[PDB]
Amino acid sequence: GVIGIAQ
Amino acid sequence: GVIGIAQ
Amino acid sequence: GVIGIAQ
Amino acid sequence: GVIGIAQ
Amino acid sequence: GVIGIAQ
Amino acid sequence: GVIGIAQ
Amino acid sequence: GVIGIAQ
Amino acid sequence: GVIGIAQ
Amino acid sequence: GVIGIAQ
Amino acid sequence: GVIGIAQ
Repeated sequence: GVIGIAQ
Repeated sequence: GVIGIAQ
Repeated sequence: GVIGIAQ
Repeated sequence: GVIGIAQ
Repeated sequence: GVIGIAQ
Repeated sequence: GVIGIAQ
Repeated sequence: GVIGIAQ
Repeated sequence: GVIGIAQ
Repeated sequence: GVIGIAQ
Repeated sequence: GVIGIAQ
């Protein structure tokens, strides 16, 4: 799977 | 699956 | 599945 | 899988 | 797998 | 605010 | 804020 | 803020 | 802030 | 801040 987080 | 979070 | 969250 | 985090 | 973190 | 998701 | 996801 | 993800 | 991920 | 990842 894929987890991506932009802050 | 895919989880993506933009802040 | 897909979860996407834009803030 | 893939985890990517941008701050 | 792949973990990448940009600060 | 608060967002919570249970699958 | 708070985001929490359980799979 | 807080982001937490359980798989 | 806090980011925590359990797989 | 704090980033923690358990695999």
